[PDB]
Amino acid sequence: ARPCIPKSFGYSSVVCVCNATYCDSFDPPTFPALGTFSRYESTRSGRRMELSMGPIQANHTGTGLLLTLQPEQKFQKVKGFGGAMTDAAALNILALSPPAQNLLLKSYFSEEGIGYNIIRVPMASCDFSIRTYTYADTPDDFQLHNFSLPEEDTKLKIPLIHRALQLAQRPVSLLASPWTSPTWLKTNGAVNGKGSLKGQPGDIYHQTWARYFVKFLDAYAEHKLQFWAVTAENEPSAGLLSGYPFQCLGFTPEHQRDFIARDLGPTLANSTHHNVRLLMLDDQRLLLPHWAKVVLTDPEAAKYVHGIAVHWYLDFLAPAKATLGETHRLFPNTMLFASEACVGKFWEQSVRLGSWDRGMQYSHSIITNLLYHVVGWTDWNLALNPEGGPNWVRNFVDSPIIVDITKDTFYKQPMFYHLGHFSKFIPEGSQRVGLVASQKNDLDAVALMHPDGSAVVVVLNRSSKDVPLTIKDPAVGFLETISPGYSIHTYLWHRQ
Amino acid sequence: ARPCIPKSFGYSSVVCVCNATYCDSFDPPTFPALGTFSRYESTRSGRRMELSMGPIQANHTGTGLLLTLQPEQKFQKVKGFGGAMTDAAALNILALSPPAQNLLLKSYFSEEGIGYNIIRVPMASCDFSIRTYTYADTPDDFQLHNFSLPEEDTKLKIPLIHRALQLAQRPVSLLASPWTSPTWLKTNGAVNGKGSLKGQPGDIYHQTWARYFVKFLDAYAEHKLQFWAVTAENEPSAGLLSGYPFQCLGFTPEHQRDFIARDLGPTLANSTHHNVRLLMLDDQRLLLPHWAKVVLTDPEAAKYVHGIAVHWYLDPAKATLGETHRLFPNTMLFASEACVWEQSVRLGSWDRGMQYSHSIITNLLYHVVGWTDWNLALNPEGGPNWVRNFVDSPIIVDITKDTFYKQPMFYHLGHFSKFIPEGSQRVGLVASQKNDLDAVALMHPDGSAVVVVLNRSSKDVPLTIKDPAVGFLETISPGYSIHTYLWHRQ
Ligand SMILES: *[C@@H]1O[C@H](CO)[C@@H](O[C@@H]2O[C@H](CO)[C@@H](O)[C@H](O)[C@H]2NC(C)=O)[C@H](O)[C@H]1NC(C)=O
Ligand SMILES: *[C@@H]1O[C@H](CO)[C@@H](O[C@@H]2O[C@H](CO)[C@@H](O)[C@H](O)[C@H]2NC(C)=O)[C@H](O)[C@H]1NC(C)=O
Ligand SMILES: *[C@@H]1O[C@H](CO)[C@@H](O)[C@H](O)[C@H]1NC(C)=O
Repeated sequence: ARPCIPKSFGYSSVVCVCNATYCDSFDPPTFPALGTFSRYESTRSGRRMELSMGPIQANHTGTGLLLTLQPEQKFQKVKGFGGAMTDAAALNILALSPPAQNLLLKSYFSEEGIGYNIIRVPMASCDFSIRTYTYADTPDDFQLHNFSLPEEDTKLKIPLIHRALQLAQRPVSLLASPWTSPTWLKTNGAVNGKGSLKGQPGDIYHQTWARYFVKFLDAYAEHKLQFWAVTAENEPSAGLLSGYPFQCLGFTPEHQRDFIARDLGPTLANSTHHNVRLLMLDDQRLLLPHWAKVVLTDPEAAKYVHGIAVHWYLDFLAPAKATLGETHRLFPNTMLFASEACVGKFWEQSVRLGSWDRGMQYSHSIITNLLYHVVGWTDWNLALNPEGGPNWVRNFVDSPIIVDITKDTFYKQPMFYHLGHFSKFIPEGSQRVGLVASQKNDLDAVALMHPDGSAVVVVLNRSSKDVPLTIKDPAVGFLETISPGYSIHTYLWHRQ
Repeated sequence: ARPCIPKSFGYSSVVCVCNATYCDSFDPPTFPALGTFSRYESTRSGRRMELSMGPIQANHTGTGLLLTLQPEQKFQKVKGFGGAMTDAAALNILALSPPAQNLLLKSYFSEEGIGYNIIRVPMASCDFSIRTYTYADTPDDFQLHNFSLPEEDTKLKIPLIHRALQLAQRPVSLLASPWTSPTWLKTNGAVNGKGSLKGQPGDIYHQTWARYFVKFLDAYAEHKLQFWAVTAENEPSAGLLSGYPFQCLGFTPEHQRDFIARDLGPTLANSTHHNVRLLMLDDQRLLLPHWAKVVLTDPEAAKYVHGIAVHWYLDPAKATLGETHRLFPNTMLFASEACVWEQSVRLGSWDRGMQYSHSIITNLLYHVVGWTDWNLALNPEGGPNWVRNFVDSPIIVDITKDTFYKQPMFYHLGHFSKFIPEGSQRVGLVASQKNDLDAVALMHPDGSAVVVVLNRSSKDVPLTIKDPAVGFLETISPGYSIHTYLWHRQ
């Protein structure tokens, strides 16, 4: 294990500096006897996933907030955590020298880093691309004889995905999402703007677009990569907006329903890739529950939909209970998955190196999602440059890893450690369980049980004040602790 | 009546061009004869509040969309419509030659224009200012002995407000809102950024800030202007945000509750300005209903609060506005600020016009009694604005050409403001089938009917409106149109 080398860039906290020969890392996981807990702590003052152990005791000395584990109250099982292998992320990673590349990929994907087990893969170009291609730009090729993967896939994304999977001990799930079709399949003949598929569900355009998903899965399978899931379209609502500035494809909820029922579901079902799951929406949660009602009340569509993918950036427009909570209530057997998280307030830089606030927004998001049935998370770009790019629209935003190619250096932002407090300690198949607060409080907290029955609890303090805290496990006893101002803690313990 | 002079700037629709000697206007208002209806139409294709009249028919057959009036299903009474006399708006208006100024003010405030009866007045500087003053910038002036109105009030805002009221036949209501206090009343000692009043409600900082409201009202009254209402603060949630880029003053809901209960309510009530109403929140409706519950469940605060002011951000009404009305049905909701990748000003944008009328209809369907635009006029950059926070406005002034452009937004607003007088009551309007149209119905004080219909689709929609007192209005909603229908009921 090597500790964080901190650097300040004038924001509220530090980044951790990594280069070709040095990156902060953990020892292999090692858990103590019954009656002992492990605690990982990150603070604005600069602690970075620092490990301590202490006792779980029969006597309760705390007189403040008590959080009681309720392991018999069982909620959703976790699919996992990860991020997006965009053209931009791949270009940034591959501009580092190979030993620095390896330390960046280990940070995300190794047991000595934060244990990502999901990668989101754009199907061809998006805003985080240096140009505007699809896999079939040759027109009137309805059988897609001329479908092919460019350099962005075969040189940048695919090789990095292989390397991520080699580093990971956990099985990694790949999730694919398209931004645009070939422009010759669109009403507007453009990669962006207001435009849908030509014609109507079932026709040659819709069948060709469904066939494009299979050709994509075929091409990645030729490179020994298989997908867990695909989404029906990235942000289908974007392609209904006049002037939408980057790659999109517009679907009303009704057009998505009929595309899935008539074309995408049947085409995937008749392929060698019939085991690949299909997620719907892949868009802002303010569109719920309406979008879920329109698609999932049609059995011919609902039979092909595994889950509902949500994006975070317009979360402040619509509360979790009215969107995620009501959707679960109406469709309790259709999982919710967060497929795109994003941060970067119109008066701030795209990238703020060492922003504690942006880190707290990530952990607060993850806890709210877990409290409203969400089973997984994919962050957006795995890495960007210090401008938040490259992006062909200049739609610059923040990322948990910032690469400075000119110094063969990468910086791990507070966002990286806020994500890791979840991703490292919540493996696939973990189940959220009850955690009861004894009184009103300012903390964000969530409890889960590992597949082996061991406990994990995350506690976020977004306040400036230290909060004395007891955690009770009815089977073990009392963990007496403190949640410092501007801190995040992950607690782990055996229950027998 | 003079028709629109259209000009394209290459976007979806046209502006109407006005100058020192020409501006589009209406003939004095008339009412359609009993048994007939009036229709005013604006289209993307270029029609601007064009008047036609049709017969009300005794019978109707067919499968087509029917909207039925429910005159006995009564909802909110309307306070009115208008916009904001910012420093930026007044500076732009007064840079035109005097005759062009008069045609601009007539466009908004005349019965021959669109009949505005609201003006929102910033208390000192905001982002739509060219500098960052307050009325009391002398440090630690707790007695406000150096309170004074600068030239932005005495030379720009106040003279234009007097001229607006002179042109309006309808009584105009003035609404006042502060962005920042003096910096010496603030924890951060700056006009912008994260910062709230120093100390605690009841103390000398909070009493001084409340007496600043009375000094403002006193100074405007010395200029023979009286206010209908003040808000407790513009966007109090903004001053809770680090780096907030322009004038702000942070309040949590609890701080707003306690400032109103301890300081602003009693101070206003003990003044010669006790008839002035107080609106709370003056912020994004996503803060409802929580903010309303915090303030209005305290009787010590509730007894001072007439209304809840909401801001729109145009670019879920039931859960915010609807739930608030349900909890607090005797506390009016009022939309006090609305504005619209793309460039700040898009001359001739039909899309931005449709955002305005869609907003007003959604608001009217959820208990809102009034709708206040932001800047009455900006320049073609969307300024001036000291932080470059440029936005669009229904009227764009081209000082170099002594010209102003009436945007589609102006006509989308006018389809409501011109035809919905103060005291109009929203009534029920039921669709016979699901449809892409936005519609709302109201009754004028005098009993007559008004219906606005907006079509945000490309498809013409045949439709009938049924009023059981008179019969059937057979009409069409063309794609990318807005219509206002008027008829007498007896
Ligand atoms: C990569 O980062 C590491 C750690 O910051 C740097 O290693 C340090 O090098 C200095 C001076 O060159 C030594 O005296 C320190 O003891 C080193 N720390 C450790 C733990 O080794 C290394 O210099 C960096 N590489 C480059 C090219 O700057
Ligand atoms: C103010 O605008 C009006 C209306 O466009 C201009 O008056 C028109 O001028 C044109 C071109 O000279 C004539 O052909 C029209 O017949 C005029 N219409 C009317 C009703 O007069 C006027 O020239 C503009 N003033 C300035 C200073 O540009
Ligand atoms: C404050 O008021 C005093 C007394 O009326 C006056 O002499 C002085 O000029 C004022 N200060 C400012 C900055 O206007």
